[PDB]
Amino acid sequence: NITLKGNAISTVGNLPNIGEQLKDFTLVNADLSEKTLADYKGKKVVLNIFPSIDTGVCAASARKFNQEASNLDNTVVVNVSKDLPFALGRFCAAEGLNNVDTLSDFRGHFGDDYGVTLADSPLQGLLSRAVVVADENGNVVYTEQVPEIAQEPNYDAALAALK
Amino acid sequence: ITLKGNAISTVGNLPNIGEQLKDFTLVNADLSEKTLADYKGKKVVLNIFPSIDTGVCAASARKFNQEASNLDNTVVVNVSKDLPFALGRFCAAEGLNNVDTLSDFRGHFGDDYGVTLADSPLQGLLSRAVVVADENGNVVYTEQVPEIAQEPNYDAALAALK
Amino acid sequence: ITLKGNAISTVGNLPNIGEQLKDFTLVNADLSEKTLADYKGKKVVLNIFPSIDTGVCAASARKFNQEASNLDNTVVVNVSKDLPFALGRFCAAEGLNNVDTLSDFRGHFGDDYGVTLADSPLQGLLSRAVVVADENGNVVYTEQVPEIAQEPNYDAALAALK
Amino acid sequence: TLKGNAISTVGNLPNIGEQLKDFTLVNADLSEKTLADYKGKKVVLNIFPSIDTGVCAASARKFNQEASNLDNTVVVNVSKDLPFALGRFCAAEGLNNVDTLSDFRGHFGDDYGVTLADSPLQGLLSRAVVVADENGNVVYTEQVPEIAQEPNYDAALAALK
Repeated sequence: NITLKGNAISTVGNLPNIGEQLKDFTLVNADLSEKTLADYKGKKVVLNIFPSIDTGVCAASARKFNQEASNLDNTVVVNVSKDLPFALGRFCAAEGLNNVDTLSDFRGHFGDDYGVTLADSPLQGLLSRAVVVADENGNVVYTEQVPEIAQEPNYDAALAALK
Repeated sequence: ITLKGNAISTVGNLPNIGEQLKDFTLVNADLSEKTLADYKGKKVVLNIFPSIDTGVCAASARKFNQEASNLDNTVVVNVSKDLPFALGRFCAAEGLNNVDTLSDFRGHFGDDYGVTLADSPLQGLLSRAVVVADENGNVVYTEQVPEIAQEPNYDAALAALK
Repeated sequence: ITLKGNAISTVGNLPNIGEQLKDFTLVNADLSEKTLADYKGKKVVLNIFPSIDTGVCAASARKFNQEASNLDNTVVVNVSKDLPFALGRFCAAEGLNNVDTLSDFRGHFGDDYGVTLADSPLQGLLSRAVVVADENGNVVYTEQVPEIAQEPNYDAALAALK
Repeated sequence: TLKGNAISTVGNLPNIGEQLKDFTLVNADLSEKTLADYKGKKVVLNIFPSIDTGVCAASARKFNQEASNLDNTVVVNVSKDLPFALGRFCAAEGLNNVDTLSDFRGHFGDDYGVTLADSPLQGLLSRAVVVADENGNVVYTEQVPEIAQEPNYDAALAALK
């Protein structure tokens, strides 16, 4: 059950469960190049799923997690949104950080295949706020569907699953 | 049509002269929605972009919006696949009245108007095109910009409003 | 001063009110050079940017550049580390006279004015700062924007020009 | 030469047989890339006065398509352009295995002896191509005689082969 500012929102589909294998995808980078699930083969992955990364309001917690998670051995943080590739560079949480990709699902099926596209509310069609963590093999270890789209994810619990 | 010299193709065709404008629902930057009904009885210019978040001073586009807005009962509407969160970076509508910049990120404007790109690295974005309609709503003039990078023939479009 | 909230520091210190402006050599968009001599006897506004190539409409700067140039014997000079090849993308000075956009990519204006950033991912770029001087060349008013993202106090800076 | 008149560079380009010197360049997202990021990969150093020209040449587009397709090969564009303008390199349109980096605060241009010493382009990198093998030894270099002219992309490509 997702909500927006208290009011009820729903997502098309369902988020992956712990133990399920990560679903394939094709996302677009800021230079219009494509990234695929194969690009992360054998590496521990954090899917950082946003309604938008073009809001301009970063956060000490949001930045601190992306820095810490990248520091982890053989780990990558992957930001997904419906934002066009022309705005992916505006994600401040990846400023100066390595091992952090910011990718666009503007023409993909990530939101569909992962059950995160929002179904109603003025944010309909955007992704919901969610975090999916997978291991080196690719099976989901931890998930969170943030109950309130405005609130930040439990970055500490997400980090702990990686640890 | 071509993109940076190589040939690109669009899903569909632009509307024909004499045909009525197809309905749509586009989203404003403040997450408000606009519909074809919002422009009933007004001459409409549809300015269709691959992106309005390119970062290039739209000097020619700003000159058109200033002249077109000065015209009686005329509206300029910018349509692109950019999220409503990026519409504010379109400067050509800065300080100009009767000019909307709207998002088709969750609509079917691009398909309904036959402008969505079918191949090339810009696949899924709208192609560069211009549609001018009369007050009744019948399409008067169209332009499918041959080179997606190139700017529209804003002078010919302005003439249709006249 | 802060950069996106975190603390950043600049190599040096801004000039004080009453001091003479230090000389410089900046490059225009067409690869020509401009010097402090180019503004002798004219009231000068130094608008110092980390970048003018960010893609933002800079509504406030356009209102300042329009008003300041309307003033008699006054020039606005935008300085940044952007190469001369990108200066054309600063839209707020488009079509305005007596407003220059210059590059310090091979000078030490940033050093001589104490605005170059020493750390942070923006290290090597200029900080957000404003220096206003009179016709004789002595600084009358300055502003070091505490947060690089925020817009300068264009109203207080303009007052010094008057 | 530049527009017929003679131009000079601060330093000298690396010689064939020499190892690639380290560097620290900036990506468009303000991230840093180093020579270590390309260890064991075939490297083409594509050195520009500016990539903010807005009109990518036919020969240049063909090279990036062919070179990037090559197995264990990377094309690296280095220029003095600020990272905010690196995105204006059109020749890398949609392509993988092509990086565009900035030397606006590094010493790539100095350490590689390509920074221009005079002419209106003073301070910018010269037009040059440096190709090295997987171990890092320079196999091919070119100092483009006219900064406006395009490099001999075929001779560079042959060194990769």
